[PDB]
Amino acid sequence: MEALEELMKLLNMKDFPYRIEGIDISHLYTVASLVVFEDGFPKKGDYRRYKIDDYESIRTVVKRRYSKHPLPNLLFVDGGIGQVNAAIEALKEIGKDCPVVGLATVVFENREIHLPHDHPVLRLLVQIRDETHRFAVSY
Repeated sequence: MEALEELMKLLNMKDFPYRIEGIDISHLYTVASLVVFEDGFPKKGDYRRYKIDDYESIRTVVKRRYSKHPLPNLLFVDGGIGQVNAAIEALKEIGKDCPVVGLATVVFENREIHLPHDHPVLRLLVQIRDETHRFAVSY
């Protein structure tokens, strides 16, 4: 089986995670770095950095971006529950619905899901996090 299908099932997603966006907030101005995976592959032409209090930063970027662009099927936030929940609140505040996941163990729906190290979904989420971080650290 494919990791994307397994991710869909783990998170009980309504939609297949065809487009995943990943966001990291870093401090050196605050910069939000955003990566894009399409069908599991990075799409570097679609990467973004926003120049702009990590919760306020996430809120601003989420609202700036999704007032101009379609939601992904899944948003990954390189952070734990506080950042994940900041993104969820920001989306709700503008009347938009998209699942948000992070890593604390997966952070999802105000809960944590511990996965075995080699679980394919954990491995995929780590890959997304690592690409998010690679892009951020490069600025």
